[PDB]
Amino acid sequence: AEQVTKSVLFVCLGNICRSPIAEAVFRKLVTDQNISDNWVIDSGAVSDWNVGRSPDPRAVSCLRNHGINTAHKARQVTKEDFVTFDYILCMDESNLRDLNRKSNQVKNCRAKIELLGSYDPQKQLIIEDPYYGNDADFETVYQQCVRCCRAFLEKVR
Repeated sequence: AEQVTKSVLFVCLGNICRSPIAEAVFRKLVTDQNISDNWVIDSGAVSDWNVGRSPDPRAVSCLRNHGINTAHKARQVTKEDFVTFDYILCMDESNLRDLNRKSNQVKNCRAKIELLGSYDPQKQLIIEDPYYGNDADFETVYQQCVRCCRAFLEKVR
């Protein structure tokens, strides 16, 4: 049982609603495929406003509904993220513009930065911020993340 070590960082604005859902979904996939040992996974925020906070309780109870757990604490994306992760997957175009901007301040940027939605077989590019929404909104984010994360994995696996 041997291979190489790959890494992915999921990113949203606050790292409280979207990215912790994507991250947790992704860990479950990889675990279910017996390849966890070959992956480093994390989630982070463009913004420093929520650092140290637990995920929104609605995200927590949505994942629980699907049998998944998280212990994540919000953290900000940093300069090193760009040189240590293979892939940076974000939720929306704002996040995307933001990361590209920051990566420029990075000389040896080695991460590929892309929208997670770009992997959606259904083509819903954007994973909308559900903060002001209700439980069904969270559920749709979960659904999108599942699709996108399985597709991403199949191609980089």
